[PDB]
Amino acid sequence: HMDIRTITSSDYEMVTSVLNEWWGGRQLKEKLPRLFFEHFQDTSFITSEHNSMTGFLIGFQSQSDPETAYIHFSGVHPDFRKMQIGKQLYDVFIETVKQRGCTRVKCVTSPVNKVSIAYHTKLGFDIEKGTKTVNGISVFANYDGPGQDRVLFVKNI
Amino acid sequence: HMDIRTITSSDYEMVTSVLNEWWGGRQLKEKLPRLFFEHFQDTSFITSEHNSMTGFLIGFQSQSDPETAYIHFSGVHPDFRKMQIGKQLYDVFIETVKQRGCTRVKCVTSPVNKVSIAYHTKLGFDIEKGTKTVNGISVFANYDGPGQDRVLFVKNI
Repeated sequence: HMDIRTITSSDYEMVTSVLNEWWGGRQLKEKLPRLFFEHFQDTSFITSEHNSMTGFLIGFQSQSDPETAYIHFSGVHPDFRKMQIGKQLYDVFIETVKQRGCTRVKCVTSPVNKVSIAYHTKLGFDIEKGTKTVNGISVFANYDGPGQDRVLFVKNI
Repeated sequence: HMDIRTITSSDYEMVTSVLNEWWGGRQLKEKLPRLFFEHFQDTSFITSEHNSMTGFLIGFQSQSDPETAYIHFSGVHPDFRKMQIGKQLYDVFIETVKQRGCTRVKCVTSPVNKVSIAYHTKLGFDIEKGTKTVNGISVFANYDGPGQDRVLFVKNI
């Protein structure tokens, strides 16, 4: 079977462990502070099949721009199709934030992350117009610091 | 002169670069991604004198526990006393989150960060009871990951 539920503080260990197991054994720079598991639980989820986690999503509603929801981090188990599980997580997140007054969802990725650019485009996200172009995609120069250009996604919901 | 204002997305470069100077130590693990400057602006502040930043505070209202406000990061110019600039940043933050319905404020630090433990204690924060003790302070073991013990502060407002 399958189920999706909101996260709890006790899920920290389980989720952070896969950051070392789902990305081909390559250490990710970005980490996930405990604060997300404690303060943005109602808009963060874990999907599973027969009590075994298949994916997760961490997100929240913008506070200074309430009509906007933000997806910070998500991942899908290697043995599962990225689109199916990922789509389920994004769909439940979207329905949840719509009930909070959000009319659009945002997130970001690196200009060289074609996997993410493809994934978000397939899900219907547009890209915000930045200041430079990288491989034909509009980008926000040094968005996350020097040499850290970012592609900003946005989807009306 | 002097002023206190809410942060804007464009303050990202200034704050992150100055912060590095204030520390004056070896490379620190990135803890301030751009998302904080874009989505929690009404509860994040910058203090300055003669157009030069003297301090900043990044915080937000908990979403899954609305009566709780959380301070993620704050810093004060080394040439300035913490209980002067810092107290001001914390007081403006508290006044702001009380208007959002918050009745308590939380934050965290490492049990070996005596500067932070002293500062928060002086401001009136209590420490939450964790699972172990480090240097006589109650701590939450591996709160931010393996080996990342944390002291959890809390104060009613």
